[PDB]
Amino acid sequence: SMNPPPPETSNPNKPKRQTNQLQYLLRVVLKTLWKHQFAWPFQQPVDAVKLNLPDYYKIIKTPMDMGTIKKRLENNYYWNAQECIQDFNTMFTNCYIYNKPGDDIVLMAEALEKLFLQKINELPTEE
Ligand SMILES: Cc1sc2c(c1C)C(c1ccc(Cl)cc1)=N[C@@H](CC(=O)Nc1nncs1)c1nnc(C)n1-2
Repeated sequence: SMNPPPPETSNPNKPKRQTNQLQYLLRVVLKTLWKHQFAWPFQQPVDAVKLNLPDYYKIIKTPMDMGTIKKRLENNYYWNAQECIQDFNTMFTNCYIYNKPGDDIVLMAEALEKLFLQKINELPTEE
């Protein structure tokens, strides 16, 4: 069994910038989700080998996790807030695609997603 390489977190070929919105995504959004009691499954890529999930990376072809997002934000990898919001949405959606309704991990994702929605609702206007 083998895991894929993780999503990239650095690429000199990719345009990037700092924006006040991206700063909020790190300081408010990421930080709020990261400290949550239910964050831990999402703090790093799914280890399909150790979890014995050999079909995971057949079903989930665009993996994403908050460890990757955190590094992307700390590295200023993004051009805009939408790119980062899309990564969060991919992460939640992947969990719902792979798992069953009412599974613990789905309840965890829902708790994080509720906070994510609350925080992104107050994403500042771009400066
Ligand atoms: C470190 C990680 S990452 C992760 C998980 C763990 C431990 C777990 C998980 C399970 C319960 C709780 Cl309380 C918390 C987490 N769920 C897997 C799916 C899975 O294991 N399905 C199975 N089907 N029967 C046998 S195991 C999963 N799906 N997305 C993510 C992200 N995970």
